Amino acid sequence: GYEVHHQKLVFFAEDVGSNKGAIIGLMVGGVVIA
Amino acid sequence: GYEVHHQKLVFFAEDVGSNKGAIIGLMVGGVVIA
Amino acid sequence: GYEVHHQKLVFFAEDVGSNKGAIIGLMVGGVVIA
Amino acid sequence: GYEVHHQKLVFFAEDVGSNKGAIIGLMVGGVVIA
Amino acid sequence: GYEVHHQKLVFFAEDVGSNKGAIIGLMVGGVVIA
Amino acid sequence: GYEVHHQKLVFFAEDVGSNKGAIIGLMVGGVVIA
Repeated sequence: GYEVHHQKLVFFAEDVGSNKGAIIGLMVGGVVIA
Repeated sequence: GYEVHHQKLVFFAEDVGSNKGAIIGLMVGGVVIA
Repeated sequence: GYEVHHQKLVFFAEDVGSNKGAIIGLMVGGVVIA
Repeated sequence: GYEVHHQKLVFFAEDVGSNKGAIIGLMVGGVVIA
Repeated sequence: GYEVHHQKLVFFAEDVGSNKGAIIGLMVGGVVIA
Repeated sequence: GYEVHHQKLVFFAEDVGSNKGAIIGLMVGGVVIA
């Protein structure tokens, strides 16, 4: 038959330090003022 | 038949330190002032 | 039959430091003022 | 300064009649057997 | 300055009749068996 | 200054009738068995 396994989807895979703006993974519509 | 298993979806996979702005994973519509 | 496994999709694979603007992974529509 | 107004986000903008399956607007994770 | 207005994002703009499967607007992760 | 207005993003702009499979607008990760 079929077999689908172990897919993987990462947006940010390491550290996110000292952010002072906007960090978005997925954004559908909308405004970002940074 | 079929078999679907062990998919994985990560947005932030490591530390998030000293944030002073906006950190969003998924955002549908809406405004972000940073 | 078929077998699909171990695909991988990364957007940012390393550190994101001292951001002061806009960092987006996937953006469908919408405005970004940076 | 800045001014952001009158954005609009619609998922289904017209009639939804005689549904016999699954109609979802936004789905994060989860299984749908239809 | 800046002015952002009257954006618009539609997923389904007309009728959805006699559905017998799966109709999804936005789907992040997850399985759909139709 | 700047002015951004009246953008528009449509996924399905007309009727969707008698569906028996999977109709998705935006899909990030995940399996679809149809």
